[PDB]
Amino acid sequence: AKAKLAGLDLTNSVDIWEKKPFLEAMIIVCDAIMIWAKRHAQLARDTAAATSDPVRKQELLRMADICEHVPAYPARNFREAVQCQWFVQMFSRIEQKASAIISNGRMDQYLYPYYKKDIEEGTLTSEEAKELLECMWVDMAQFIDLYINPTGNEFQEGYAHWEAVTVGGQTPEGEDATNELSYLFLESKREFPMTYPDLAVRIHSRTPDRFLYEIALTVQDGSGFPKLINDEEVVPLNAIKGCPINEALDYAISGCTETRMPNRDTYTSGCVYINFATALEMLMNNGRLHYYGDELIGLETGDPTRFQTWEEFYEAYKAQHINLLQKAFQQQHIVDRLRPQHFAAPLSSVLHNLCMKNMQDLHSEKIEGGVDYSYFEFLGYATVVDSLAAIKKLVFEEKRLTMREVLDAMNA
Amino acid sequence: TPDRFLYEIALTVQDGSGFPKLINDEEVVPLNAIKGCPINEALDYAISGCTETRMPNRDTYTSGCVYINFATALEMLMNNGRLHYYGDELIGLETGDPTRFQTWEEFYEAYKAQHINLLQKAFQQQHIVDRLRPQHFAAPLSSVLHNLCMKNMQDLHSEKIEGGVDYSYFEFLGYATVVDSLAAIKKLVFEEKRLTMREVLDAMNANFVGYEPIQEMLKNAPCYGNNDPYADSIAKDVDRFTQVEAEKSSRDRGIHVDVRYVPITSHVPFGKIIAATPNGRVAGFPLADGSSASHGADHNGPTAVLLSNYHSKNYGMINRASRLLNIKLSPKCVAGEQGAKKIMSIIRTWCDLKLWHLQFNIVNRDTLLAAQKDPNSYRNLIVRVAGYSAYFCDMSPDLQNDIIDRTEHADL
Amino acid sequence: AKAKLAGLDLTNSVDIWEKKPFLEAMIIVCDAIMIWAKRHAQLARDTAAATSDPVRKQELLRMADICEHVPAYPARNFREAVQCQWFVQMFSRIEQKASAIISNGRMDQYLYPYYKKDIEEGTLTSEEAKELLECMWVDMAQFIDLYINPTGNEFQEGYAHWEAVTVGGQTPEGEDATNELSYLFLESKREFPMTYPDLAVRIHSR
Ligand code: NA
Ligand code: NA
Repeated sequence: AKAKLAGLDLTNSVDIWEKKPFLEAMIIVCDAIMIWAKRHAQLARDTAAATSDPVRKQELLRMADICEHVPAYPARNFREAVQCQWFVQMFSRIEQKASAIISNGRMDQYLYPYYKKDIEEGTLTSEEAKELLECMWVDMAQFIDLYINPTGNEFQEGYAHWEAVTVGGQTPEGEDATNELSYLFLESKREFPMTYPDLAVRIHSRTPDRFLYEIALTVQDGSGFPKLINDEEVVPLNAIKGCPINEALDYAISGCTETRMPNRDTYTSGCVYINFATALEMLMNNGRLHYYGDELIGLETGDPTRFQTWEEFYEAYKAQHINLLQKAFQQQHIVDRLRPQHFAAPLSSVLHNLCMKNMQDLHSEKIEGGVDYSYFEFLGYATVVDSLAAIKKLVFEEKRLTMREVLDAMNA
Repeated sequence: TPDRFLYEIALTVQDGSGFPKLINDEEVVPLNAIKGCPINEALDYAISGCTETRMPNRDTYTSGCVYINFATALEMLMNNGRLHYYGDELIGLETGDPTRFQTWEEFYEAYKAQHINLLQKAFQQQHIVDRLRPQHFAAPLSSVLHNLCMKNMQDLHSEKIEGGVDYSYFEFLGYATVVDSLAAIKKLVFEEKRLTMREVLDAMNANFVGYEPIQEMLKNAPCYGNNDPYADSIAKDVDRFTQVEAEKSSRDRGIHVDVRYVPITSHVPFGKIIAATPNGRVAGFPLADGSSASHGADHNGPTAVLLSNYHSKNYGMINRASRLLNIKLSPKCVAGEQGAKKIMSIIRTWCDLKLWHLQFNIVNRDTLLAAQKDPNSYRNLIVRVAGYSAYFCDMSPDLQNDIIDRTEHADL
Repeated sequence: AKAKLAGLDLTNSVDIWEKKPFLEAMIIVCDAIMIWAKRHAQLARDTAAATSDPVRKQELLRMADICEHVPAYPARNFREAVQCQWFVQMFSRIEQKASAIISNGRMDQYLYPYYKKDIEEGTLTSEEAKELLECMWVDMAQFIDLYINPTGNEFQEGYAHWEAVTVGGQTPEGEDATNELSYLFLESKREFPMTYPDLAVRIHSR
């Protein structure tokens, strides 16, 4: 950032305003996380001084040396690499409330070089590596998502959370990426059953049988891990939509089922959730929902018993359905316009190639070179489908019931 | 692909006439879509010519593309930019006396210089072709049948037609010849030092006459098509740095410039001008064609050939098109029900590996030589040669021996 | 042109075709006009040797020195500047048939630095400058616009020609550009009445 700043032309009319403030922000946020970490080193030294148990006292002193080095300097081993990861994901929580709580990336890939070097040099064992990872999970288990907005609380009932940890998949070169760490994460999830972390596994058409077996064993364990995401669906969609194929192959699972390319993704707006069951009811009730009485919420599609053919009834459904879609898209566009006025993410930006190249915060609307993957949520899919199919067969096809009959049964 | 249909395919392969050829949607469709073709049109592709994939209302590029004899890069490295066939004419780069190279690294870099020099001239030649063809060629019938020609009111052989996708090519001939020759020198001259550069040169200059032990030793060095990384990693890097150049040409020309390994019968004349090579091939003999194993070099069964193909590719790039891949099976190995299931299984593996093309040849070596002696008794012998179906008995000796000298895999 | 050519990337897919042939053409056309001028230098020497009159012999010999230097090298004085101009306008006729026959530009502006210097240093007088310009007119008067196509003949009947010579006007900085040469051109037109050159004056509010 300092070198980019030195490279600006601060005699011209524009750089001092368009570019220099962003780079000042980046310089400051680097200082912020490095200050925060150095404060943990002194605290470890002080807690050691006050600790008699001499094994713990030496643990804390190793911790102090660790925190003096990372994340200001490159990690030198697996222990430093994990504490660096930890500082970044915890300062991310300080930065902002990324949906589902900040996700953790392809840990089996980026920690493996540290892990393999340490094992081979005998400074680390697989049991010690599992311990450190499991320490991560127990402290992540103490950070609970506090939703104050009732809508958030009811959309994430029970402290819902998905700090995805990604293992397996392919390399940026398109070969299988399984390594000893990938197996270690799965062993650990069977041996240390708990709701943390959200272990998520990438599958592709050449996932090796031995690894897929290890996955099946984990599934058999019955703890609901790992979740599975399909490269063969994800990678071509994301690449077709503009992500370079090597970065698309290098994706991380994020939140519940999402796919992030950490130096290509640029869209960050929480997206609309559509209750499409309301379109069904409003079709049955002239644009009203019984929960709201006479309030016209949707379209006045008429007395439902007036529909003579399934085609006329399905077109009316589509009218209700598309009316919600149009308002959802309008709602989301406004959200996209307002969020940059309220939200920034300097730490996420300084770690983003495109934010640094363009000298823009990640929550800017348009970042040249980025790909913007946005969403709208379809809720009630099977409910709408089965309802429509029931009316299709019984009312219009087999004429075994009237619309009137069905209405009164539902009304009751 | 449904099992019932794949079985019908296997039964056709068993019939022994060399049909059908196979093209793999799982490689073709995402590449063409990533490159710009709308997914629905890409899924609707037609096979065209030998292995190519056309979208009849989206494709717009029609220029016959350059064919590169990369065995010349190898020989010119062994001969200070000369080819023996042309005497003292300086054709490529003056990379010097090959006995001077101290390290593999130096030798390989000089190979790259020769290889890249040929690419640079091939790309230039093609761009001139692209500029000249519209002045000589039109296709009014093809245009009237083409949505984009009709929308833009431009003939198909126009250079740029808005909305089109331009898939262009350059041909890599002699892939396995180059890879095996480089592997043989790396192993035997530079790593094990079992041979000096001078000795390999003298043997080659003699067409191995009187040097049969050196020839045997070169031939037993690691070869492409055995899933041996010693050689396949060379094949992968060669394909990779070729695509690096192709990405640059694509940017400068505004079209997709993709490496392709579709030989037609070009490996015969290309082989005629190439002296003996360090893999043990004698002077004037056909080059390795497509991405198949060099003649008789594959001794680990057909799956190994597929895996060498997979591991020599660069799936985190996109500047690739077809690879022509032929494997010859002994008819005993594929006879009856069990044999058809084995054909089915090879096809499923090839699909999962995202290989572009596959062609089976099911013929016994005795049948082939018997048909050379007594043609009248084998006039019904249909085989696959250079990619096309032919009556073996109508083929020239050059091509008969091309097919005969391929490995006949027996253990399927 | 050679420098632009050396600055191309002749390893890339396109420059060797899109740009190099143009720069090769420019290199060649520069040789063309230089070769043509040099053959004049030698013609002048040979003519001088065959000429008994001592005065004309010296004239032809100075001509040969002039044609050896210009247009290959920068003009060093008014006489070289005018003969340079003459080579460019005559070689332009060889190049093509520009309508009206090639025009001559702001002669009073680009010749003035040469004219002022030679005047001041005593190598040239205004009468000699006027004689040299008038030599231009009488040889321009022998180059007749030949229209074969009847349409051109009837749209320019009578050997119509407009080889414009511009005097006066404004400088690139928007001040009046009148100088001693501007007046010299108008004097010469009065003193030496003739249908060449097509003398055209720029007028402005000042
Ligand atoms: Na953004
Ligand atoms: Na075209």
